[PDB]
Amino acid sequence: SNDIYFNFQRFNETNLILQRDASVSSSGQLRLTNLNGNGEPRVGSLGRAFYSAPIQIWDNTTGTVASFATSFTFNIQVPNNAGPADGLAFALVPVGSQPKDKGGFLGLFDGSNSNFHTVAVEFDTLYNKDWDPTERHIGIDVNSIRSIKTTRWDFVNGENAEVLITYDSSTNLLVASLVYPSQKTSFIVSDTVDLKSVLPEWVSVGFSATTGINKGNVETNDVLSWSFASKLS
Amino acid sequence: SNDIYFNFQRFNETNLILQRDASVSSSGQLRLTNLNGEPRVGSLGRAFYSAPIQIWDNTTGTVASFATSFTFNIQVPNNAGPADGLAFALVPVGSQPKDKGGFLGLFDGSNSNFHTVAVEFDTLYNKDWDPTERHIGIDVNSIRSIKTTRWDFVNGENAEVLITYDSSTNLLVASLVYPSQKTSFIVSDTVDLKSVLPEWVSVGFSATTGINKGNVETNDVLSWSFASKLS
Amino acid sequence: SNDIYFNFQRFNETNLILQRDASVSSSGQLRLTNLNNGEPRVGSLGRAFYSAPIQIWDNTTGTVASFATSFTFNIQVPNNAGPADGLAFALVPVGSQPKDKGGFLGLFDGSNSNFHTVAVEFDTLYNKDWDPTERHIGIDVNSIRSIKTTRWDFVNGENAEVLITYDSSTNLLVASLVYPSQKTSFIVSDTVDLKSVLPEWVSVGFSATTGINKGNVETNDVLSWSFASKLS
Amino acid sequence: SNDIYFNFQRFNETNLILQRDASVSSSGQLRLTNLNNGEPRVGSLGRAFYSAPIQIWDNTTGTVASFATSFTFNIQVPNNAGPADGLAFALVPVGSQPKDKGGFLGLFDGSNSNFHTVAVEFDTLYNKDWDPTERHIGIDVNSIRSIKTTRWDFVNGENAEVLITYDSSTNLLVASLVYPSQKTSFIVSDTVDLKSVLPEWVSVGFSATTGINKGNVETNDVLSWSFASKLS
Ligand SMILES: *[C@@H]1O[C@H](CO)[C@@H](O)[C@H](O)[C@H]1NC(C)=O
Ligand SMILES: *[C@@H]1O[C@H](CO)[C@@H](O)[C@H](O)[C@H]1NC(C)=O
Ligand SMILES: *[C@@H]1O[C@H](CO)[C@@H](O)[C@H](O)[C@H]1NC(C)=O
Ligand SMILES: *[C@@H]1O[C@H](CO)[C@@H](O)[C@H](O)[C@H]1NC(C)=O
Ligand SMILES: [Ca+2]
Ligand SMILES: [Ca+2]
Ligand SMILES: [Ca+2]
Ligand SMILES: [Ca+2]
Ligand SMILES: [Mn+2]
Ligand SMILES: [Mn+2]
Ligand SMILES: [Mn+2]
Ligand SMILES: [Mn+2]
Repeated sequence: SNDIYFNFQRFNETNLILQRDASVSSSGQLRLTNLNGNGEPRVGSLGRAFYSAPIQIWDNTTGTVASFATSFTFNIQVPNNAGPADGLAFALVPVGSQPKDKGGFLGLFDGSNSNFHTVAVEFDTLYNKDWDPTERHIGIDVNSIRSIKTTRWDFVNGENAEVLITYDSSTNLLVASLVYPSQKTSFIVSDTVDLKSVLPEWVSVGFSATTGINKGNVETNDVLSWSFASKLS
Repeated sequence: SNDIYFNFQRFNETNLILQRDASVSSSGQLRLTNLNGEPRVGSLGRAFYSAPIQIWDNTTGTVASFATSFTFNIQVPNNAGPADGLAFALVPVGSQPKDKGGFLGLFDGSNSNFHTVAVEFDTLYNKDWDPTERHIGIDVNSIRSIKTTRWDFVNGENAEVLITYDSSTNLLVASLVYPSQKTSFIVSDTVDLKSVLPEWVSVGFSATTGINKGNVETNDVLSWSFASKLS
Repeated sequence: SNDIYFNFQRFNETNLILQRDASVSSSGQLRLTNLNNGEPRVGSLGRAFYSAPIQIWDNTTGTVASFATSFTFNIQVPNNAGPADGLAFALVPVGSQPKDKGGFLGLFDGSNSNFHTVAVEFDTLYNKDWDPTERHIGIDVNSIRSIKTTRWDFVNGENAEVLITYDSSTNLLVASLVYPSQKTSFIVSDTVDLKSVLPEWVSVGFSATTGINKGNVETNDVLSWSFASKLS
Repeated sequence: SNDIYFNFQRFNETNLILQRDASVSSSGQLRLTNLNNGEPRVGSLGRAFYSAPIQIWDNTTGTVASFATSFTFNIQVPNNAGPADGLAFALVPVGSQPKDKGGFLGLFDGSNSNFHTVAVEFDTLYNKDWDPTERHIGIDVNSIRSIKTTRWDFVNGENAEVLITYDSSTNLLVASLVYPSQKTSFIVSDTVDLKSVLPEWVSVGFSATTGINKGNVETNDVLSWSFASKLS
């Protein structure tokens, strides 16, 4: 065991790494993207946030991988006469990792061919002809903005979504679920991912989000609480 | 806080209440229903953890949040069909078994308030109340699930269940996944535990096999873990 | 892992096994011993255990569980009276029934039956025959004659905070007590081999007695308890 | 709740802040002080902290966190040499840099700056000016002059198992230590008001030093550590 666990019911920037537009509000909410002052989601916003202590996801000397689980509550709000864009994602990234492309890339990817050593679970609110399925989806991305697998997600605007993602070392099973307590709806997706193959032994852990790059496609991307836990060996 | 938590990676009958055909194998598997190596017909078995759990408090008016997880394995013999199902249930303390088959051992079809809440894994259609397909369903005092979801039963594969109840939102959420098939199903609805359940309940499983020859399955739990936090 | 954990910040009799005078008050306090007019009854004996048996060790795997528990008790002696006889946390055989009163804390006999009992006592009365001269915290293994002890400065009516822990690897049993009000603290530690004395499964809880003679009585109350055991 | 918990059964420098001679060995042991031969270097000073700041209290809600930590350390003195200077677990301000060597354990100055530091020391050397006569475990609050202490029978080369806990309600700080090999144990407890001395956020870890004179040196190694804090 080489355990870690934390749980923030209110955020503070002192134990967080914030990149670009990410910020913690006076009410302790992690706000991944900008407001344009009219209280409106800024266009072309990109923000990432990670927990400040690196986590060891696997060990090359023992050949072991960690199991983990995380849960968070997010709220995405689209202003009137506008559409959702571009999405939000929880990600496991390399330690000094810097932001990538805006919009459809969720700040996590490039469309170039660099190995990003990134794994993420996205909550995609906008269709990208080139790789996205037709409907808003939850998706497991492994080194590409082209989800290795997905599930239809019925985006409800302004309602709090409760996510629960888990990875089991033995079965290599990654499983993401989401539920709208207000609507009583729920969605789940699961596929096997081999963390050792794509991820470095140590990674920073957190969120990434972007708003559409064109006028009428913007949404707020806020996380209200988060809890992570990882057990290695 | 008035917490409880346990986790059995292997069962033993000393801290379990077994009813009817329930039993723990030499390998530590909770086997809810009977068998010469073939699932017995008309089998009924229930098993609960021996210490009652306080689900809610009338004096403080509070309800507990909880979560449980278990791995079960249902196996249908060749040239036979699945029947009747398996359910995780919260039941009154001295609760005794009810009807066989389609009632999963939990209900009657009479009008007694059973003060029972359960999440069923139904493997057989019962014209009178079941949906057409095999489903995961949330039952609140009735074998007629208050809500359900299509479940693609895979025979002999281990299913990993995760049920959770959140006191604040009253949200009950059941999910299942076949690590082998990489499939997953989820259901969620609001249940008010205070309304139907007594403050203290025994916690566990119930299962039955079909009452007619060709409808039988084994109903085995391989591991279980429960957790409840009151106040 | 074959874990268990619980934590009662207020007792209720539904998940407890009460023996003799043990009882839970309307305020949810486990009261191990009686009253007669609101004064600790003489010759009282009360035991209380958590209702689900705990597996302390496994003969097939040869493993032993590590555990920890913590509770807050309060012993109060009435005016012009002396403390007696004591309170103890014990690991006992599953259907175990009470033993002798007074100095035996309800856990022992003075006969030579193997009681398969292990307990940590909080002794408030000197028993010439086996007790040390001063009030002590003691580790008892199958005998009311503690295998080891430490001076305990009993403060009357103040809440004591106990913390007992057993580590499988080192076989180290360690008991400590602190009076948050007085800022005092006491600790004892010795190695005990649970496999040698205890059965694989045991009931877990408390036992307490009041002196058998008029002016030796105290109340024996537990206010909160928390147990945790991890096997393998 | 704004919880945190971690547990390292083997150290790696990637989630640690190391200062001066602190280093993680190939075997994953946090070695707070240097060597040379393989002898403890004289005048060594090393500090190590967990990389994410912990919030110890909140000015807006006025709440303080309860916490607990446990670690196993091993201090070894070379033949024909004496222990010096000590080891300490400390809660320090976030960017905090090292202080004086030897007797100051790297945590203090002897000047009159508020160090906003709270530490539990395992002092192996008497310092006429402020130390008690015997080797002690002590609670330091802003000064190398422990606010309270307890005799500690240092056993050379044996693994010591420490357990420190802080309870927000009672403000009680309680440190204990046991040598599973010797079966000895020691405990100290006093009330400390974290809000009064500590900033809301602090880095958490260890500090240690070796004697500044030839014959006074020891190794200062931590073999495992686990911290836990619950705020509100
Ligand atoms: C986080 O805590 C620091 C403590 O100095 C405070 O200045 C800051 O305002 C807090 N941040 C938020 C978003 O409340
Ligand atoms: C239950 O534990 C007892 C301990 O004595 C053991 O004899 C028995 O074999 C165990 N039962 C099972 C089904 O493993
Ligand atoms: C225990 O809970 C039951 C719930 O029905 C209640 O009637 C009883 O008063 C409780 N006992 C105590 C001692 O509080
Ligand atoms: C810490 O992990 C890194 C991962 O790159 C490895 O190089 C290093 O050897 C590890 N340190 C120890 C002391 O094992
Ligand atoms: Ca998209
Ligand atoms: Ca049915
Ligand atoms: Ca005595
Ligand atoms: Ca000194
Ligand atoms: Mn997508
Ligand atoms: Mn049904
Ligand atoms: Mn004694
Ligand atoms: Mn000192």
